[PDB]
Amino acid sequence: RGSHMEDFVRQCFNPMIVELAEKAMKEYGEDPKIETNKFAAICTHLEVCFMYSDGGSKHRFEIIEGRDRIMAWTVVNSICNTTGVEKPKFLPDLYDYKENRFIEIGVTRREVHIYYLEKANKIKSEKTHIHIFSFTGEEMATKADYTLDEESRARIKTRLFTIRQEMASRSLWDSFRQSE
Amino acid sequence: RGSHMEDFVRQCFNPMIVELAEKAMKEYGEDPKIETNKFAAICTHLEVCFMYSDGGSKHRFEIIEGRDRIMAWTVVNSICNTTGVEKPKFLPDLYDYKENRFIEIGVTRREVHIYYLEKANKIKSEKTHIHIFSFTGEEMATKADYTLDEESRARIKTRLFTIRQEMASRSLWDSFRQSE
Amino acid sequence: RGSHMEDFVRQCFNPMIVELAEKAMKEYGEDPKIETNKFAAICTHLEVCFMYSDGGSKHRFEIIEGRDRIMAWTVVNSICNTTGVEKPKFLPDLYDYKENRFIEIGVTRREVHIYYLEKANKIKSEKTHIHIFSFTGEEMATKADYTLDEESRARIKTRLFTIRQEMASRSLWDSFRQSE
Amino acid sequence: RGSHMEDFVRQCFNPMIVELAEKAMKEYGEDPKIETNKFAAICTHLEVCFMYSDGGSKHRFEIIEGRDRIMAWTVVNSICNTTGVEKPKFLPDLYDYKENRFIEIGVTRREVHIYYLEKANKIKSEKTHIHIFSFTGEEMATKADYTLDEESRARIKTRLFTIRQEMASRSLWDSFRQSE
Amino acid sequence: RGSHMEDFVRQCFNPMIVELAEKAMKEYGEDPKIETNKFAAICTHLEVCFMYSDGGSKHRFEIIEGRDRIMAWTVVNSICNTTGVEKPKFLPDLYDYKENRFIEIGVTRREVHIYYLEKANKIKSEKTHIHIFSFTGEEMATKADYTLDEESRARIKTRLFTIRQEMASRSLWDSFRQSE
Amino acid sequence: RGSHMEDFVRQCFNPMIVELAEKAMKEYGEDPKIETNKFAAICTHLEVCFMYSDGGSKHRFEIIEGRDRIMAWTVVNSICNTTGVEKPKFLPDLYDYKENRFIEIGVTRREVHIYYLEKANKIKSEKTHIHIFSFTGEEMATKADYTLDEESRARIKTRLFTIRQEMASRSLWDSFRQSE
Amino acid sequence: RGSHMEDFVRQCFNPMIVELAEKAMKEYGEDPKIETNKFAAICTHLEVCFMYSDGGSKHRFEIIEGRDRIMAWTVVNSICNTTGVEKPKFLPDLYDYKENRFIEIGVTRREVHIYYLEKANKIKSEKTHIHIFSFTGEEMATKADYTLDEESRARIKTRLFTIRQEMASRSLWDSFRQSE
Amino acid sequence: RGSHMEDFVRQCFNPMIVELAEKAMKEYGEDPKIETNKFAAICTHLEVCFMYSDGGSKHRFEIIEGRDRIMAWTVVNSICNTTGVEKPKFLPDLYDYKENRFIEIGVTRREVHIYYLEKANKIKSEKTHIHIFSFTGEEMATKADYTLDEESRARIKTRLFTIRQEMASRSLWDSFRQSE
Ligand SMILES: COc1cc(CCNC(=O)c2nc(-c3ccccc3C)[nH]c(=O)c2O)ccn1
Ligand SMILES: COc1cc(CCNC(=O)c2nc(-c3ccccc3C)[nH]c(=O)c2O)ccn1
Ligand SMILES: COc1cc(CCNC(=O)c2nc(-c3ccccc3C)[nH]c(=O)c2O)ccn1
Ligand SMILES: COc1cc(CCNC(=O)c2nc(-c3ccccc3C)[nH]c(=O)c2O)ccn1
Ligand SMILES: COc1cc(CCNC(=O)c2nc(-c3ccccc3C)[nH]c(=O)c2O)ccn1
Ligand SMILES: COc1cc(CCNC(=O)c2nc(-c3ccccc3C)[nH]c(=O)c2O)ccn1
Ligand SMILES: COc1cc(CCNC(=O)c2nc(-c3ccccc3C)[nH]c(=O)c2O)ccn1
Ligand SMILES: [Mn+2]
Ligand SMILES: [Mn+2]
Ligand SMILES: [Mn+2]
Ligand SMILES: [Mn+2]
Ligand SMILES: [Mn+2]
Ligand SMILES: [Mn+2]
Ligand SMILES: [Mn+2]
Ligand SMILES: [Mn+2]
Ligand SMILES: [Mn+2]
Ligand SMILES: [Mn+2]
Ligand SMILES: [Mn+2]
Ligand SMILES: [Mn+2]
Ligand SMILES: [Mn+2]
Ligand SMILES: [Mn+2]
Ligand SMILES: [Mn+2]
Ligand SMILES: [Mn+2]
Repeated sequence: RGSHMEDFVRQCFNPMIVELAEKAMKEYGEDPKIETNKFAAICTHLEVCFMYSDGGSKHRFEIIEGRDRIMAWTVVNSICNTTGVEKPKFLPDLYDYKENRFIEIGVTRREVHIYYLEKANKIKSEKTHIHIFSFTGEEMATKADYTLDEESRARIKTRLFTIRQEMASRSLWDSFRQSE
Repeated sequence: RGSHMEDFVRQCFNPMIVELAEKAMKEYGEDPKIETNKFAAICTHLEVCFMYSDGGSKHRFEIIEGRDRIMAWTVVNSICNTTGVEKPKFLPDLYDYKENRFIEIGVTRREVHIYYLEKANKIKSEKTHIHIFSFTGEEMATKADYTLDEESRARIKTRLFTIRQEMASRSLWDSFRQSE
Repeated sequence: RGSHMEDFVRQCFNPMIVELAEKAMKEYGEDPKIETNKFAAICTHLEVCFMYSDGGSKHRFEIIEGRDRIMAWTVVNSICNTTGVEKPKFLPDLYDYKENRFIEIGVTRREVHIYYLEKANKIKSEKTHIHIFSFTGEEMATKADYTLDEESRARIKTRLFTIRQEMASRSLWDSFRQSE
Repeated sequence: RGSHMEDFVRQCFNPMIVELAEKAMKEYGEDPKIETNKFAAICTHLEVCFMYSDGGSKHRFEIIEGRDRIMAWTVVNSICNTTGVEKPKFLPDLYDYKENRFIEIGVTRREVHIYYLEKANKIKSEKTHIHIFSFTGEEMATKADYTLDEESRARIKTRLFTIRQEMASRSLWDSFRQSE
Repeated sequence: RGSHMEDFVRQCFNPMIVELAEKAMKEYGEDPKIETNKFAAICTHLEVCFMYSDGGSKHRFEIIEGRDRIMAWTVVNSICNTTGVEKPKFLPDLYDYKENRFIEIGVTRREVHIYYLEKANKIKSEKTHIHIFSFTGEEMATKADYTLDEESRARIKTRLFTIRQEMASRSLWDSFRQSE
Repeated sequence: RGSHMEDFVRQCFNPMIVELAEKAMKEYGEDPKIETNKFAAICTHLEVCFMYSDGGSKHRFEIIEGRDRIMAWTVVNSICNTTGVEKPKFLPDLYDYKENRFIEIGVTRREVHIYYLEKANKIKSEKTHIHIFSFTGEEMATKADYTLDEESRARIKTRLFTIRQEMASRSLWDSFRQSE
Repeated sequence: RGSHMEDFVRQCFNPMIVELAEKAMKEYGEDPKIETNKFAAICTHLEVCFMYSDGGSKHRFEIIEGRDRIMAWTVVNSICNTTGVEKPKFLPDLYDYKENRFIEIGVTRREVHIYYLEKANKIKSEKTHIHIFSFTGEEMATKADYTLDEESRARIKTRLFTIRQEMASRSLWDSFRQSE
Repeated sequence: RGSHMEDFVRQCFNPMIVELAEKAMKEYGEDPKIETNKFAAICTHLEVCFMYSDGGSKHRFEIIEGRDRIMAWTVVNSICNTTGVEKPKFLPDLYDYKENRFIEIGVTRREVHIYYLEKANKIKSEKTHIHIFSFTGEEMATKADYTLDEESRARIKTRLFTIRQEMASRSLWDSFRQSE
């Protein structure tokens, strides 16, 4: 093809993030060269998940997102058959060994209130913790339990607003927002 | 030869783990290409020991397992002639500088209760701490003192159940369980 | 799934070869975990192509195989619009800057005579050079022009027979041969 | 040219520090080969900023100094539009996620009291924290809040006095002091 | 700013090429973020020079392009005061130790005949060899002496046409051609 | 020459430790090939100092030992002119930023009581803290303030007894002990 | 144990050479700590083989020595079933793709004439080329065909005499010579 | 001390060159901080020797310069007891396996004719080849046999004149020339 968004995504995100996002879309029958808005979203969600796991202790989180579907479900079964928690219907993003619960990370271009409403509607397993971030700097989690420290979450939202600025500077933000 | 277990072991474990396990069996007159079930067990026990030492403080543990028999006993003598603890009859796996005791790590495919019964029967030195893990997610230690934090131990059992799933997915689990 | 061939492929070939083969099959809607015979073939063809380009001078060959379909065709157009050769109907494997022709590399489990007959039947552009290798140690090229030196080609066939031996040692050769 | 200060700067500071300082001066139309005193000052200020961020927690500080003017302001806007603090008139050096304020780092060859008087006079945004260091071993911060621990600040001043000694040993300190 | 050409340049060329081009423009008071067409040209000319020096023997070429103006002239003086050749009026790109002459590399978007006419008009020192490349695949050198082997030059023009295709695929080729 | 001690020292200690010890002896007009007992002692003292600084916080210690005499004294002057402590008569080994004092590390083959008696007799500056270790597992520090945690010191003495065992295993311990 | 030869071997040879020699002896039920003379010989023979393969073209030699017995025989079968040469009775050291023959490398402490007499007596396959080196600087090969260039062989014998000097300098040469 | 020459030497030469030169002077009881002119000369002679060995084939030269006095003489004895050449009275710089002779490399600030006259007067062994270079671009060797190709020698003299220019640019050339 030849989109501005694709070149910006490769310039904005770490190369391993781009490769993992490409593998995730190709596993789900998606092309980064055509669905470039989803390409930027999957890269953003990937980085947010990794910065999230970077916060806290060393052995606190088990990273579910970023693995292939078979191995991700294998780790989920291992975590469930070990601690005793219920197997979630859909694949979560992380598992907290400190709080003993799965975490679903969300990144939205609209109000954080609407996304969780759809995220909580889909996620039937109420045990799975939900934590939403927005590109405007807002966040909200289940039971107001934000899991990480304030500084780690502040670093996440700062990065999100930086991605938003870089997108608007090259005039891809408008098409990126009205596409979720 | 040409066993499925040998190729799975090389694909499942870190290369340095495989090399250390090979050296340990060859030091005891064992061939990984024929005794592939023991090959997978020595790799599993090696990784569990290293994840165990990864938990806790930086200078907490001295790693006895993974060294050659002569150097491992040299470190054991050094630890004994320093702190003043009794020299164990058999080589332990770790030494805890925080609790001032040797640690014997066990990984079992049967009930954790039976192994320790044999492990405690062999280990005459009652000072040596014993900590057993199972592939089903169970654990138990001497005096109910589990040494590490809950998250580090939970990560160990999750990995053990993942190895069990990968083994059963390729139909090596049955021959691996009824072989201990 | 859980196939012996998949674990052998990951143990036999270089990791970057495995990743490039995975991307090539996923680009063509193929799963390495199910089509493990094709997984071993695409890895073998990939390595043969890279050893082939390793023979000769430094700037002799342009590597077409291993790139994504869009970039591979981009390099082919560049080579054609530069030297003046005709654009081949299908994607070749290499381009020889010394002989000024595209090269199609083939690896077969049957007689080398049959494959080229199908390869030359498909390849309408007679300018594209064809070079076939077999797992038994045979080779043959267009116009009896074998391009590389004898030692580089001998190293290629030696590797092919080593892959064949390792496959038969674990009893995957029979299913691999009667699958082409 | 051919100044002793330029060769000392390249020998005294880390290579990446020298490259970042060169880019900062060239961005502001300055030549390190002629303004060698400013070359040593920008390297010193750069290293002090990086040692400052090295103190404290992992996610505590966002490093503003060292980036290009456009990206530095992009991060500042991100931090402001996230936490809600006021946009400073001039570019600060760091942002504290723990104290929720921007930090302006200063390094002086005169009394620390005079510099801050000029630094606080320029910085209209009173929210921005100011922290001055001197080459004699003195320091002072806004509201007597020195942000970091005593050991991290002591390491900073020790390095500053070491740079001063190395400068005087080669007879560049006198021209470096009477040049601020 | 926010140009498509800038993100494509960072995605198309090697990172060290981009950094060297940035330093060359900033040394001459030029901004890559605004003069993005010149940004792509200086990166292209830089890579062509490095591929050119990559052809031939190990100690054949001395690379003049890519150094700062002071050090580049220092190497030119060294070469002149050693071999005895005349000092060129303007900075050349390479020096051939085999042919004992300086080389001026040119990359053009128009006919190679016009550029050399301007290049030979500017270069008063007739000893300096001139070698022009075009994005269409044409080349021509002084006295029809093309210095390198055919394969090394063919690789250069293939890369040039690949850059041209990638530019046209994202619709920057038209503005890049009508800008020389 | 050709001593067993020299080959054991190179096999027992880290290569950078050996190089730093060689530079220290050559700076004081000493040859490692002839004074091999001192070679083993300077390597042992070097490693103990580095393990000592490895204990505690990140910015706690400034490492004086291991630098050249001029730079070591330069750091000592920097520390003194910063904190305000008195300049010691002889070069110490470390500086504690937490306790604000210099540390003199000693390793002995005799009773720890005798060495400190000579160490405290030489060190006139009573502010400098003294910490002695022995190859038998004993330690003692000024004012019974052992600075580090018990685990870090236990790791130091364990290493010392391991060096003693390796020396006696090759029959260099007797000549090493009766040589201090 | 505690031998001077073992520490000298670890100090004299490259670490990977030492590891490969250890694996070769342990595969044949041999201990480097007790049979230290054989330890030095297997390291010497290993290095000579690798320097030998280092001479000549890039794809000239296939390295048989240094692999495990199963994989070494697998490569030998591949070479035989490819070129058509006869399978040797015992494992050779190299294969020459240029001369199409296996090479048996020998290193001796006695006269080169006696070793080959035993080497040629054992090696029934007359096709296998034999090339002997001595620690005194002598060499001789089958049919006076020395395979490599004079400089590569001269470098091999120079290294052999250097190992001999280092051995005699520490008084292990006498026990090493009267032990073959 | 604090000399301009010392900082220029560390900035001009590769770090390993500086370390090897420091070890050579300290082995001969010389201080780089005081004899900075000799410091620059030993670095220059070291680099010239390494560029000289870089010319030619892979196994052509054995590097004598840069080793410690004991190991350098050990290699010289090995070369003599192997090829059969006479042991030189003083340590040479290289050995040519192609021409079968030792090489003495010289770098001078005066006329190349005078140095060799002293070099040939000292070197009694007429077999040792002598090759002198100057900072003005002149060279001359024994029997007019310049050993290497013209391009490799031209690269050496170009580097020498570059070092001369950098020295004069900072006003150390005059004191460096009138000091030989
Ligand atoms: C939709 O196809 C996929 C599927 C996967 C595997 C699991 N996916 C997630 O877990 C996940 N997906 C999204 C997302 C992103 C873009 C468009 C729509 C959605 C719903 N957002 C999340 O927050 C999140 O956790 C990976 C990548 N793409
Ligand atoms: C049995 O030969 C060996 C010996 C060693 C050295 C010391 N071994 C242990 O310390 C150890 N061995 C086992 C184990 C594993 C497989 C079969 C039987 C046993 C008892 N399990 C442990 O938990 C454990 O600590 C290493 C490897 N193999
Ligand atoms: C078939 O889907 C693909 C397609 C590609 C891209 C281009 N492919 C080739 O160029 C190519 N393909 C084969 C091959 C391998 C397995 C089964 C059938 C065939 C015909 N053999 C070759 O020799 C060869 O050059 C890559 C991978 N898989
Ligand atoms: C003046 O041109 C520049 C500008 C920048 C970007 C932002 N600059 C700072 O933020 C900054 N500048 C100094 C400084 C240093 C030398 C002379 C005068 C001053 C005022 N001192 C600081 O403490 C400080 O934070 C970087 C480099 N040079
Ligand atoms: C014009 O400012 C500069 C100057 C330099 C230093 C030396 N420059 C060259 O040597 C050189 N410059 C060009 C070029 C590129 C874009 C626009 C105009 C020109 C004439 N083309 C070449 O072929 C070439 O050799 C580096 C970068 N920019
Ligand atoms: C003897 O046990 C082994 C066996 C192997 C595998 C194959 N061995 C050889 O190929 C080989 N062995 C020697 C050698 C060395 C010491 C003592 C006796 C001999 C005969 N010398 C060679 O030249 C040579 O090629 C490796 C190591 N040790
Ligand atoms: C003089 O002390 C040393 C000795 C060595 C070991 C062997 N030295 C040489 O081989 C050598 N020495 C010089 C040189 C350099 C400066 C002043 C005087 C001389 C004669 N010039 C050479 O060309 C040369 O080959 C290394 C370093 N310094
Ligand atoms: Mn997810
Ligand atoms: Mn999610
Ligand atoms: Mn054990
Ligand atoms: Mn155990
Ligand atoms: Mn193909
Ligand atoms: Mn093909
Ligand atoms: Mn600033
Ligand atoms: Mn500042
Ligand atoms: Mn130019
Ligand atoms: Mn040019
Ligand atoms: Mn000391
Ligand atoms: Mn001390
Ligand atoms: Mn052999
Ligand atoms: Mn042999
Ligand atoms: Mn010399
Ligand atoms: Mn010389």
